[PDB]
Amino acid sequence: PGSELPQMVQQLNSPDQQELQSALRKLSQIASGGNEQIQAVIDAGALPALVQLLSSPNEQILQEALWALSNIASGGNEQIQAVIDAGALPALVQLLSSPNEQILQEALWALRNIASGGNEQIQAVIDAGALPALVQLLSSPNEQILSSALGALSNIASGGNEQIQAVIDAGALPALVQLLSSPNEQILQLALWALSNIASGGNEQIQAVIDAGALPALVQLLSSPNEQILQEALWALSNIASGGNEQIQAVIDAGALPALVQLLSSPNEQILQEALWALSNIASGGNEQKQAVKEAGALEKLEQLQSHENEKIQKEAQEALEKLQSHGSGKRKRKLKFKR
Ligand SMILES: [Ca+2]
Ligand SMILES: [Ca+2]
Ligand SMILES: [Ca+2]
Ligand SMILES: [Ca+2]
Ligand SMILES: [Ca+2]
Repeated sequence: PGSELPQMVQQLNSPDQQELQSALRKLSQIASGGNEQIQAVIDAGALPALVQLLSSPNEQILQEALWALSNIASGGNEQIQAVIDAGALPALVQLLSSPNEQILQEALWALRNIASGGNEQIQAVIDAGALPALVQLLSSPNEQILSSALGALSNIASGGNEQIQAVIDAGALPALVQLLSSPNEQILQLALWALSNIASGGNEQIQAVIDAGALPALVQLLSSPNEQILQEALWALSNIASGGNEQIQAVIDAGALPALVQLLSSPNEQILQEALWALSNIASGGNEQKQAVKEAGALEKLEQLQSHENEKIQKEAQEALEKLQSHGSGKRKRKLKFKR
């Protein structure tokens, strides 16, 4: 009976801690549902009270506000834009500097989900000062905060070239290249995601990733028996080889051609399409690189794979062959967004 929004919004400004946190619980429970419901909460006028509560000295109300914020930030991009217009980002960064691992993880969740929107929202997060905090958290021994910070960095690097350049300027690349040799498959996946999205930028970013010393690690992982890590390494290598002739030549110098030509004969359709993408991006430049691909034994396997029964693999093999003959690129970005 009755609507729960007016009472919740009014209690958000109440001085009593128990009833105010009860209102916060109601807001979390309401925003955990349909985007129409999240929008109804926003229209109720809760966001200003929540953004002010995010700066509270009480840890309970701070964690509850983080809860509500995540639930709200699991919706449409207009709702995330409303959250940003409320001025909640600096609060999240300061919370990023908090010794409570639970509040820290929740703030990382909120930032990562916020950074899955338009480039303007990524730029707003950057202006809030998140990047240095995330690059510093990249050294944390806590696999949970590390994984969340990697996700956030990947999402920020999934934007325009200027955002990728900001991520690089923060000094993240060496940490990610270090993580490339991690025995933790789960953190490795996110490291490869972040690097792939970084290398989806301009030629300068791809050359920067190359200078960080990543190519040998990826060329070595190309022979991994873990199909997921293999697909991730293929994504990263394709994004690296989507650049200029110098970058493609650096890729070839790392010894990728034999592994790719061998993968051309795999029965896994996902790996087949990914290797075709990689070789297509490779055969998208200098005649030197095309000749290296030819002498690596690719033409024979492509001519054979033009007979594969699957139609997309056939068409993509024909595209790669045409690129290999006729004289001289695709990039892929990925965002992580999670609800709750
Ligand atoms: Ca602690
Ligand atoms: Ca640990
Ligand atoms: Ca392991
Ligand atoms: Ca396997
Ligand atoms: Ca198969």
